[PDB]
Amino acid sequence: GSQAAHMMSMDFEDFPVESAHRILTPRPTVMVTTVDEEGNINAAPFSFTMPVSIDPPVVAFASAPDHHTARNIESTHEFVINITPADIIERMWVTARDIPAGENELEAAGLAWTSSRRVKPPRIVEAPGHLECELLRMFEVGDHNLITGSVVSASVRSGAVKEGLLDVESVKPVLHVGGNKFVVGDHVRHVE
Amino acid sequence: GSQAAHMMSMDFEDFPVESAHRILTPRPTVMVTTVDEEGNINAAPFSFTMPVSIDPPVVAFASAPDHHTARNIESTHEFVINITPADIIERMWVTARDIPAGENELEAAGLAWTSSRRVKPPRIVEAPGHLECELLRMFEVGDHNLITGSVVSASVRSGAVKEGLLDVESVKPVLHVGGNKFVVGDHVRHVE
Ligand SMILES: Cc1cc2nc3c(=O)[nH]c(=O)nc-3n(C[C@H](O)[C@H](O)[C@H](O)COP(=O)(O)O)c2cc1C
Ligand SMILES: Cc1cc2nc3c(=O)[nH]c(=O)nc-3n(C[C@H](O)[C@H](O)[C@H](O)COP(=O)(O)O)c2cc1C
Ligand code: NI
Ligand code: NI
Ligand code: NI
Ligand code: NI
Repeated sequence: GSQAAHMMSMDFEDFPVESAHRILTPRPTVMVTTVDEEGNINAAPFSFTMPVSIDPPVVAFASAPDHHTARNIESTHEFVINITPADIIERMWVTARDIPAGENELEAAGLAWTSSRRVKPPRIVEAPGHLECELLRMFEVGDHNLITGSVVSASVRSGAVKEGLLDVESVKPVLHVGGNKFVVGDHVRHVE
Repeated sequence: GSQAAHMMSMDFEDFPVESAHRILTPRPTVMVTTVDEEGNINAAPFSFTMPVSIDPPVVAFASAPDHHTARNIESTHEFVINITPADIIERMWVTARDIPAGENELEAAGLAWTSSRRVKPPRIVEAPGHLECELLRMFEVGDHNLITGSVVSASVRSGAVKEGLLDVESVKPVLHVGGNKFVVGDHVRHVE
């Protein structure tokens, strides 16, 4: 092997495969909003998320199949991904509490919501960026449901975009490390 | 609507749906290694990635179908996800150059690799965390291929784990904002 490879031959440790998600971090933490058939708003944070296709715009996120978010999407086929700025990190955290079905956790979080342009579920006012999505497919994978969706509409808060990109320095997106540990992503470093 | 919703009724702007991935940021940037049938090592960075299932461990990442990474997985059905620490950000960036097929971009990047425990493709020495994966499914989605994989093995560098989580403070994982802009995720903030 290469000399570098040779001297590190002992620097590695086996790590539990069921803790794999803890190595693939930090991850963007988003609040996903949905509605049930009665129109009740539901909101919850998710950190297993990622874009999939640029054009057509298709995004994805993984949810436990039992979550209100999972079940609402299965029945109303829509959801809005809301970016989480650090200024409301404690509030998004509250939206994770196990609030009764049909109840809007945005209320208990002291967050506000406004209508979306193309879908039923709302956009969170405090969120600087929103991705209005239409269900594509809900593939079941292990203990989660891989949910992909077509982005039919996108909106941003004034000043949240810098040169076409999310103005992280301003927005300071919340990233999940694991448990109650997070990373505020306001550290811009260009490669050039 | 709520008073908060009312005063923000004009604070939002429509945003191109084909720029949706730019709102869902910053994202973990990983170098995925694979091999072709001849055993040639290939390495490339990806920022559309996310865990999917915790147990069984299933991870995912999106790649252009034409990439060497996509084609290698299709033929050898394996790949290793390698976390990118900020100390080699310029080097991982080089692995993105359009190096000829069959050529190992790790070499041109001045990076080293060592054998994996369960799969053919290698683990990058400079990477503090590795996820050895076996292809699960390569669902085509728009202009990308959603690739999921079973994590058959995981390994970390000594000191890269703090209380079961990726020691971001030490590792300083590289997060992609878009283009050549990144975020070093070494800003731990607990919610409590
Ligand atoms: C930062 C953070 C990230 C989370 N990410 C996920 C995730 O990716 N997938 C998931 O299934 N649950 C995730 N959760 C847990 C859910 O938010 C939680 O189970 C919530 O009660 C679900 O609400 P619902 O039943 O109204 O959908 C996360 C929680 C927090 C605090
Ligand atoms: C920070 C960063 C993130 C990237 N993320 C992705 C991604 O998620 N999906 C993708 O298809 N290409 C992505 N790319 C581009 C590929 O790395 C690039 O096309 C590379 O040449 C692919 O190599 P391959 O053909 O050897 O697989 C990214 C590049 C950089 C610098
Ligand atoms: Ni709920
Ligand atoms: Ni429908
Ligand atoms: Ni290549
Ligand atoms: Ni095979």
